[PDB]
Amino acid sequence: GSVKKLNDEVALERLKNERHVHDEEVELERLKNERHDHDY
Repeated sequence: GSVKKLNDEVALERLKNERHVHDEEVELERLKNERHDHDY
């Protein structure tokens, strides 16, 4: 009611965590690209 909802803060944090993980996944892709070194 007056306090409405406070769990909304946690929800936002969870969304940020998901994005953070994705960012690392893209960066790690660089290592996989190294395979091109052996391909050439």
